[PDB]
Amino acid sequence: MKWKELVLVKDHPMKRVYIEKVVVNIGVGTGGERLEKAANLLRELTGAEPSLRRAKRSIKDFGIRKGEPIGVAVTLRRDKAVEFLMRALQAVGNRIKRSSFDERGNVCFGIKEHIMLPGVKYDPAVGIWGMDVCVRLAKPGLRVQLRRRRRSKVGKGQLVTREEAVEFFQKVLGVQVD
RNA sequence: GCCCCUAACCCGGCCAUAGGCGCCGGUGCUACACCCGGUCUCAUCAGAACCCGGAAGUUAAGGCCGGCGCCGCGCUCGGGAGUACUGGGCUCCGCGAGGGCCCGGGAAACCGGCGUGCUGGGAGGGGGC
Repeated sequence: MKWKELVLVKDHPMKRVYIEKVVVNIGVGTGGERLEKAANLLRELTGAEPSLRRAKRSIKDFGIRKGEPIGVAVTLRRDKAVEFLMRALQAVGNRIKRSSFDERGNVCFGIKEHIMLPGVKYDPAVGIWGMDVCVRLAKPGLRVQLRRRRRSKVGKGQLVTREEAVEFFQKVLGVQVD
């Protein structure tokens, strides 16, 4: 059950649906050392180097200025995504609300604290952290909207829909969708 | 080499008749793609992108072509209209602000109709010198 064989194939070879990428985010308020603990958690949780996310504006009521890092997110692809996604689903219990699916084939669910994930330990040093896990599904041909030269729009029939997203999570990932 | 003809590709000019939304078809030897990988050059949180090496799969998408509808847009077309406005003249009217006549120019909105990219160079392909 690896990334290359996790594919929902319909009656056309090029209309297959796969996990394009999985993005894990942690929104911490201000601190660097507080961020540093969250940055260390993501590196050891996912095995991938997380990137600091800087504030887009200066919000006085949150005590954040534009340009300082207030976020740590890492995007996961191919096999690191599938491996971590399986753990994340277990921490929730193979349950995802139906309303959590968007019309364009994105699924995001939250993790209130990271201990429910298998393979992690309650540590009084890192503390307790929440997580946002977003999964993107894509049919082949998404490069048409992302390449540098001759960028254009992908046809409507080649885009992942909400119904194809729920089916992928149920039929391929074996997840209870409610 | 040379001349002529000629799809999709490359470099352009004008920059919507070229744009936008929806629907229905065509195209795949080659060309364009989607596509397959990340040893090497290069790259990032991330081989997603960029870059490199390829050729199993596919015309589902992009590109290009044809048709229909609506919006937007365009037109040296009809009306609007010789209307609005206006250069020159006046012992012409009006209490007056202003109007009128003669000679010379002359719109716009809008309504209807038509249109919905045109074109330069090159590669490739065909024919001859």
